[PDB]
Amino acid sequence: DVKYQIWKFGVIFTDNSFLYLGWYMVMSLLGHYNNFFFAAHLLDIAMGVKTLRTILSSVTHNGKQLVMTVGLLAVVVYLYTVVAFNFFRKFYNKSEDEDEPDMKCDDMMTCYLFHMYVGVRAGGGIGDEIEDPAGDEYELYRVVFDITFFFFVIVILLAIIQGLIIDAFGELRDQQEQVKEDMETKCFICGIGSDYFDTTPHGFETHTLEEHNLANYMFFLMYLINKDETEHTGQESYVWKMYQERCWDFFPAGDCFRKQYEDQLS
Amino acid sequence: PYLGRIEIMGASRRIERIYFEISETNRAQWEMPQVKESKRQFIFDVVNEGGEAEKMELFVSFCEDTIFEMQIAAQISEPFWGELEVQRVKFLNYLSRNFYTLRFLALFLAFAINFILLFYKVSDSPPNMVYYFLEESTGYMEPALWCLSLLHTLVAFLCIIGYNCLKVPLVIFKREKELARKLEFDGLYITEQPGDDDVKGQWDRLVLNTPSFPSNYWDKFVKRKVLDKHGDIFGRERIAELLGMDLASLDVKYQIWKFGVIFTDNSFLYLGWYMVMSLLGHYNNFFFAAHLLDIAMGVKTLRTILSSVTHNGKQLVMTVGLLAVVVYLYTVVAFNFFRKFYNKSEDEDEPDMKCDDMMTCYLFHMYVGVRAGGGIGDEIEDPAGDEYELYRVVFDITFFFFVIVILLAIIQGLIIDAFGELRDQQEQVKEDMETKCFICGIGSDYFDTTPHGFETHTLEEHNLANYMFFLMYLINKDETEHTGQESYVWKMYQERCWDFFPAGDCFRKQYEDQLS
Ligand SMILES: Nc1ncnc2[nH]cnc12
Ligand SMILES: Nc1ncnc2[nH]cnc12
Ligand SMILES: [Zn+2]
Ligand SMILES: [Zn+2]
Repeated sequence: DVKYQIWKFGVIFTDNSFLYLGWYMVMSLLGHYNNFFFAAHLLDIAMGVKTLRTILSSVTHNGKQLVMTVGLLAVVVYLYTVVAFNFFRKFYNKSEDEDEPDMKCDDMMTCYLFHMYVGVRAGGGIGDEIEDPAGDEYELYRVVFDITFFFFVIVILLAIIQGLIIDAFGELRDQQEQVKEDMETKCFICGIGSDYFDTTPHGFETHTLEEHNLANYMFFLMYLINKDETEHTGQESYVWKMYQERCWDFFPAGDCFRKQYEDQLS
Repeated sequence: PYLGRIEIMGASRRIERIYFEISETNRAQWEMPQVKESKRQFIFDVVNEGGEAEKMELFVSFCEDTIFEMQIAAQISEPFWGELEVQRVKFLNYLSRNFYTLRFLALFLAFAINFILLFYKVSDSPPNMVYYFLEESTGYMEPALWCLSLLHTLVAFLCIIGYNCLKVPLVIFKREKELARKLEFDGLYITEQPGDDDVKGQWDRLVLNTPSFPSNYWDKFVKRKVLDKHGDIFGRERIAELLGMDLASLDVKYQIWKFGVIFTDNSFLYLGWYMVMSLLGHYNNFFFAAHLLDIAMGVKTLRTILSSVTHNGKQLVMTVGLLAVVVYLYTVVAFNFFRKFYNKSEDEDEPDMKCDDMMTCYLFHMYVGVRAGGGIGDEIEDPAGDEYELYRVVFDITFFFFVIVILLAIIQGLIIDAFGELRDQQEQVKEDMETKCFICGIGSDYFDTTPHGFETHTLEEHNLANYMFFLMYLINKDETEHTGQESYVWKMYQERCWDFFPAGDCFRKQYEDQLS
C-alpha cells in the first residue's frame, strides 16, 4: 500500500524522537567532516540521565516566564539606554588615549549594545563601569541613575530568575508530594477514601491489592481482547459490549463490594 | 439547552427548584472570553479574601456588573442630522468593539517607533548645541517614522474615545448603584453625614439634586424608595428639596459630576497620560520610548511577574530604608575614626578625601560601598601597616556581612516568598473550588456518594451561572408577570436580603428520604 506507506513515513518523520535520533546521526556523520561536531553529542546526557532530566525540567518548567523576564530586562535596559543617550554622553568613554577618544553612547545602537554587554554583567551597575561622576553639575542626577540601575536592573532582575528556579523546585516537590498523598489516601479506581477501609486492619491494603487493583483491571481488559468472541461469559460479554461502545459505567465509582454488602459481611 | 435550574429557600422554608428560560444571546455573552476572565478574577478574589457572610453580597454585585456588561455588549454589537447621527453612533460602536485591537495596534506602533529610534546617532556638525539626526542609508525611514508617529497619536485618541464609550458606563453604574445603596439602606447623606474624610462622598454629594440621577442603574425609583423609608424622620419637603424631587407633583450638574468621576478614574488617567506622552513625542521623539513600558499593563504573564514583586512593595521600601539607616550608621562610624583611608586621588599635590564631609561620606558609601561585591574595605585604602588594623578589619567584615550579604539577600528572599505565597493562593482557590460547592458550601464528600455526584450538583443544581441568569431574567421580565416564587425572590432582592440562597442545605439533603 503506497499511500499507507507514505502516510506512515510522514508520521514517523514528524515524530519528535525519530527526529532527534536523525539529528544525532546527522551530527555523527558531520563529525567525519569536522571532528568537533562530535562535541555536540555530549549534551545527550540531558536526555539520557534521569536526574539530569529532572533538574533541567526544574528550569524548563518556567521557560515562558524566564523569556518574559528577559524581555523585561531588555526593555528596562533600553529605557536606561535612552535616558543615558539623551543626557550622559560624556561619561561612556573607554579610551585613555586623548588623540582618539572612544565614546560608547553617541550611537543609540552602540550605547544599547554597551549596556546589554557590560552593564548587566557588572556587579555594581554601570556607574562603576564608566567615568566617575564626581566633580560635575549632574552629580545628583547621575548618582540617582547609577543607584536605580543597580537596584532595578542587577539586584531585582537577576534575583527574579533565582526566585523562579527556587519556586519551580518547590512546585515540583509539592506536585510529587500531592500525587503520593492522593495515592496513599484514596482508591484509584473507585475514589472511596481510605478512612472507610481502615475500619478493619490492613483494610486499605487488602482493598487496593485484591479488590480494585488497576493492574487486575488491565489484565482483565487484555484477557477480553485476547479471548475469542462467542466464548465470553455473560459478564465478559457485558464488559466487552460496554468497551466497544466506549461507556465506562461498569467501573465502580463511589461504591464497592464492602459498601454494598456490609449488612451481610458484618 | 435553554433551560435553567436553581434552588432557593422558599416561603415554605424548604429548598425549592425554579425553572426559567435562557436566551441564546445571553449564553453566548456568557461564554465570551472577556466574561470568562472576569468570572475567574471574581472567583479568585472572593475565595481568597471573602468571608461567608458577605460572599452572597459580593456574588450579587458581580452578577449585576456582569449583567450591565452584557447589556452594553449587546447594545454595541451590530448583527442630514439623522444620517450624521447614525454614522457617529456606528463609529462609536466600532471603537467600543475594537478597543482591545486598537490597544494591541498601539503596542505594535510603540515597538516599531522604538526600533526605528534605535538608529539614533549624535553629530555636532549639521547632517555648541548639537543637531540631532537619524543615520540610515535606505532613506525612507524618516517618513516612515513621521507617518508612524501621526498614526500612533491617532490610535491613542481612538483608544481613549473607545474607553470612554465602553468602560466608563461600568464605572458610572457602579458608583451610582453604591450611592443608591448607601442612601436607601444606610442613610449616609440622611443621618450619617460623613466627616469630610471621604472625598468620594463629598463629590457624590453634588449629584443628589440632579434630575437624571439613575442614568444607567436600573432602579429609577431610588428617590421614591428613600423618601418613603426616611420621610417620618427627615421631613417630606426637606427630602424633596435634597433630592430635587417635585413634591407637589406627586443636566449640567450631572455632567460635571460624571466628568469628575471619569477624571478620577485610574484607567482613564493612564490613557490620558499615554496620549500626553504621545503628543510630547512630536516635540521630543524620545518621549515615544516611554511607551515601551506599556507591556507591563499589556501582557498577562508580565503583569503576573510584576505583581510578584509589587506584592511586597511596602516590605521592600522598609528594607531599603533599613539599608539606608545602617549605611548611615556605618558612615558616622567611619567619619569619626577612619578619615585617612577614604582617598581616591593618586596625585599627591591634590588629595581627594571622600569622608571629610558627612554628606560626602554618606554619598560615597551609598554609591560605591553597596555596589561593591566585597564591602567598602576592598574599595578604599588598604588597612595593613596601621595601628587600627583590628578595628578596621572588623569594620570591613561587619560591613560585608550586614550590608551586602544579608541586606541584598532579604530582597531575594522577599521575591521568592512572594512567588511562593502567590502559588499557594492559586492552589488554595483551586482546591477550595474543587472540594466545596460555591453557593451552598456543602463539601464534595457528600455528593461523591453517587457517581459524578459533585459534577452533577455543580452543573445542574447550584450553578452560579444559572443563578446569575435567573437574576437577569427577573430584572428583564416585566413586573406583575412574575410567578409567586419570582415575586418572592424579587422582593428579597429589593430588600437586599440573601436568605433565599441555600446555605448548608440542598434538595438532596432535604429529600434524601424519598430520593433513596
Ligand atoms: N486501586 C488501586 N490499585 C493500585 N494501587 C492503588 N493505589 C490507590 N488505589 C489503588
Ligand atoms: N456551585 C458551583 N457552580 C459552579 N462551579 C462551582 N464550583 C464549585 N461550586 C460551584
Ligand atoms: Zn476502590
Ligand atoms: Zn451546592
